[PDB]
Amino acid sequence: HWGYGKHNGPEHWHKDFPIAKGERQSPVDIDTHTAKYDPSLKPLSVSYDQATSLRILNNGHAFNVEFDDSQDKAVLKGGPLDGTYRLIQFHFHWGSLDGQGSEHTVDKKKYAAELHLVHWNTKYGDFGKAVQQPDGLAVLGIFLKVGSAKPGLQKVVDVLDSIKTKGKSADFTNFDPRGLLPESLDYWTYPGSLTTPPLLECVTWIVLKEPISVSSEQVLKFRKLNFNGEGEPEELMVDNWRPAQPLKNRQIKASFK
Ligand SMILES: CC(=O)Nc1nnc(S(N)(=O)=O)s1
Ligand SMILES: [Zn+2]
Repeated sequence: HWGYGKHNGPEHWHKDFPIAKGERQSPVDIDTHTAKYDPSLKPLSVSYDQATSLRILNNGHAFNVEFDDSQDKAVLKGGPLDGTYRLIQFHFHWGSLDGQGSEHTVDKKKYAAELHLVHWNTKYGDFGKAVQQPDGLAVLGIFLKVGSAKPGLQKVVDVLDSIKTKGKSADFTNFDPRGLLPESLDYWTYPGSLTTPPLLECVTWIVLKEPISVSSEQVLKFRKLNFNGEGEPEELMVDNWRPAQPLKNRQIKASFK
């Protein structure tokens, strides 16, 4: 019964998922002055030309856009990664106000939302096996700030009305995720976890330095979604973000000076 409420929120998760108090939990605050520039880090290789989106679903916590990951169609390579990682889904995290919504923070600064592009290491055969490994997933995090509209995001925004409640899904084909990327691919990277239960510590996080801009109207439509299922009391899907966790024995590395 976990969620983002006062009676089932992040502060409570540890009761069902003890790893919540683990050594490599996410998200975290990225202190730009203590981050270490690593010249050995290679540029990111994002190959989304052949991406095949299939649907969009409201899972009661966020909305996910799912892709066909039965072959190497949309993959992430390079950067701090060893091997090929396939894109399986993307989702966002957002707030009830423009001043909050992101999971990671930069020098304590919070963004309006955060986009997560989830990929799994193909050496493990399937997603379920990948999450059990320390190098099983790679999540690309992109911050969203409110300003000018993002044309490439409008297609997602327009279909939200069709998946307002938990459990609803809609066909969502031919969506090109390349339209959601910023101009630069400079990033920070650190070993972490999933930010929602089971909170497994199987993620190599890659957080882009350059945020993308979205309009107030676009983010407002995110806030119209529901955590609840149809026929149940309406609870607006807002503030579905986990606060920063202690860095502990970890070092954040930057690909840029
Ligand atoms: C099936 C799946 O993708 N689960 C995830 N759980 N948490 C994720 S996150 N918030 O770290 O990107 S992805
Ligand atoms: Zn996420």
